[PDB]
Amino acid sequence: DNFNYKNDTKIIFGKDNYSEIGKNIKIFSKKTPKILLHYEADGELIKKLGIYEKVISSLKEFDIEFIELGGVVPNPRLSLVYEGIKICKEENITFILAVGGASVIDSAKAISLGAVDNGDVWDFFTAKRIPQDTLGIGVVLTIPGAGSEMSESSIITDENKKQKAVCDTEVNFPKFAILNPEVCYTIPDRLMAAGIVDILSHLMERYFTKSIDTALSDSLIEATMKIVIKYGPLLMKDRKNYNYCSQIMWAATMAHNGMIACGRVADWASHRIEHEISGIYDLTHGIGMAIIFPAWMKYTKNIRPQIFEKFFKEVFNTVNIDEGINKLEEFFKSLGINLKLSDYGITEEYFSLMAEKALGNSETLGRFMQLNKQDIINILNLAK
Amino acid sequence: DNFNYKNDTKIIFGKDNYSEIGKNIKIFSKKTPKILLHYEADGELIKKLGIYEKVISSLKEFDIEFIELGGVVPNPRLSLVYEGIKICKEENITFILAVGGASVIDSAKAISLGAVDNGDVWDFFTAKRIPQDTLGIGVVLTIPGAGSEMSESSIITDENKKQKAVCDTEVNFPKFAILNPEVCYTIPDRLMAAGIVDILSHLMERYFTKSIDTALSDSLIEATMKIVIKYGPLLMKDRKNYNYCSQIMWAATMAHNGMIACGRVADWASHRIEHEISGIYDLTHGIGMAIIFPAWMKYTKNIRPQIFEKFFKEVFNTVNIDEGINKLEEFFKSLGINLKLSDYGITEEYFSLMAEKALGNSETLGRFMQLNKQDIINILNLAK
Ligand SMILES: Nc1ncnc2c1ncn2[C@@H]1O[C@H](COP(=O)(O)OP(=O)(O)O)[C@@H](O)[C@H]1O
Ligand SMILES: Nc1ncnc2c1ncn2[C@@H]1O[C@H](COP(=O)(O)OP(=O)(O)O)[C@@H](O)[C@H]1O
Ligand SMILES: [Co+2]
Ligand SMILES: [Co+2]
Repeated sequence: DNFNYKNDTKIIFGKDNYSEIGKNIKIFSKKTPKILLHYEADGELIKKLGIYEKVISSLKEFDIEFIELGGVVPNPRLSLVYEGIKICKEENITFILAVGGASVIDSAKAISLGAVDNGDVWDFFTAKRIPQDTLGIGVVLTIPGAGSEMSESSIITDENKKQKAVCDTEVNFPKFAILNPEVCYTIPDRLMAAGIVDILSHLMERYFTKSIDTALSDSLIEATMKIVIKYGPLLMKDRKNYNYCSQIMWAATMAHNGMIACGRVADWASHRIEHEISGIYDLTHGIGMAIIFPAWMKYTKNIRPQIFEKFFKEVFNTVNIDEGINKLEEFFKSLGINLKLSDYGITEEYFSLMAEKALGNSETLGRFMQLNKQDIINILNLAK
Repeated sequence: DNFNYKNDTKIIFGKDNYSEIGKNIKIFSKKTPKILLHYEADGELIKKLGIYEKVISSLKEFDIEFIELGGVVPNPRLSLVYEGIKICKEENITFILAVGGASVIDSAKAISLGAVDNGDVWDFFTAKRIPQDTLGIGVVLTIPGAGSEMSESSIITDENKKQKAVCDTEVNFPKFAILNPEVCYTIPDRLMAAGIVDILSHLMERYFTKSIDTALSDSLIEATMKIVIKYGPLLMKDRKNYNYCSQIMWAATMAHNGMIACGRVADWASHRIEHEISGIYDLTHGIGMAIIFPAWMKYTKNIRPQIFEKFFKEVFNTVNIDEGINKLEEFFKSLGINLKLSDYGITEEYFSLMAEKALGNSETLGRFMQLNKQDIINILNLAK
């Protein structure tokens, strides 16, 4: 149980602080700054919300020249990275400002890698070369999910060969990330509820571990989980409450922090199972993790029952696993989320297909408990 | 309640990992590495403990040339910094390895500033110039206190003018810090108990705040505090227990982390009062904070009684402040620590003197509650 931790992304947390876009662009750009403004599609969202205005007002206030590059698709495309790299070498951009979510942050990270490289940037995703430098980006985050605003990962899909790939390296760390909980206000209900489930799930996947001697870490993960459980329902019924949004958005940031997960072994069983439901049905990730995770917990309740006793004691105030599992189901339901796959017209038709696709070329799946094709179908039956 | 957070010190946490001294020296040194080895006095301690051996074995295994510079005094002296700066410019040192505690880390940080500067490094402590670069240091921490192994501060005392000063800047951040809980084993009992109090106190000084809307942050600070309260007594009676030492040493690291204190206003009333007791008597910091903090809490129990209710509920399982205060006194006593100043032959003789020296040129002192000369004497009377 040894671990390393590094994370140098500067966090700018709060509201009415839109000057720090430019103030921080100057702190991390070479000499005279000339930035590239990255956003999804044609700024429809960020301009609708007023993020576009407040951004330009910050660059102007700081005399920061800038070009705009738009047109990100949810799974961002290497053809657009190739474009941004061209403009950054052509127009001498010294810094990229990602305004959006992980789809445009990942483009920002990919463009920032090849703007400084003299070769193909796909060599950095297909494991040919290990990038040693990046131009540098700052993020203006619009939705508190995934955590790409402080990760070292970038996920680009090359459509011409259809192979999606990633690149994990310490140079991908955004130089700063602007974190205003107000951006939560405009998010649609079902999207925000699923985002709450994503935070809790990210915490649970590291919490439920066969690792030992992790008491401080247990507490910190419990404390964050507990906050998501108290404030998640409140934010859902009072969507413009800055307090409620500060807790949830700060919980999500912490959820992506390996100071509180101290090299404890995460289990991705639920993620993988959910992935396959989402590959065949049009179902949002967070909603699928509210349906799958309680089923997975039921199936794995015998592995380490004490760590299940602990979870429901510290988080739901009950040493009864069954009562605690139903409380967690009730919590999901209080977010608007129906708890069964039948509810979403999903039938047992492809349970078998999804189980084999989950497993791929392996016999079992998971770390907390090793799950084979039938195990995975039993879990999908618990969730029907 | 907006805040910023940056911290890029790489944490290497664990044991039987002494290769990472050299492995990490190579990761952060320019081209060919030639390091300076910094330690207190003549390596008596670190060599006695076997840290010296295991270090040299790592530099050799990695072909790392190195000179040794010793002779740190607990309050490190600018005359020695001046020496180390000379050797770093003379002998072309590309990196400093601080092996010790905050006394030698602060020398390491000061030497690392002027090895790269073309002027006097005291200009960086006396607020004349703001350093913009540092050579770079890695720490091998021997005692989990103060947190200098991940701070941006360096505290040097110039003895020829007797003025002590500090320099706070993002370049002071160690490039890495080696954190092995085993180094806790050899620490004397009273020194380790006081170090446990220092962690709890660092957490309490930020916890007890007039700031509002800090629920997630409250939980994280509570979780850490609670761990210090559970494991601190156990580590005291089982000094070679790696688990117990991992929790406490990881609690101390987290205690110095502003991810869990989200720009909440800290109060230094207890620190300042304790400082003056320690200025007149030969009394260790941690012991003085076990005597002062319960007195300060008694005196300030009426400011924000709900945040006192909360503290003792989440940390001691009681909504009674009095019962909770006595529990905290009992906790200190379970660390070997006597709870009164009379016990240490300290009398009311200089309560008046210490109160004026605490206050300096100000009328009151503290943020949670503004404390004037008589307030401070009342608190010293509670602690007699
Ligand atoms: N502040 C916001 N308000 C409303 N909708 C948003 C906001 N931020 C993102 N979205 C929406 O969420 C959808 C998908 O989220 P995305 O931006 O890809 O972030 P992530 O990849 O982190 O989930 C987008 O179609 C976008 O319309
Ligand atoms: N691992 C250790 N084992 C025993 N004693 C230690 C250890 N590390 C430091 N000390 C002792 O603690 C005393 C003061 O601590 P110091 O090294 O100045 O660290 P800090 O300044 O962080 O408290 C020193 O005299 C030293 O003898
Ligand atoms: Co997940
Ligand atoms: Co203190």
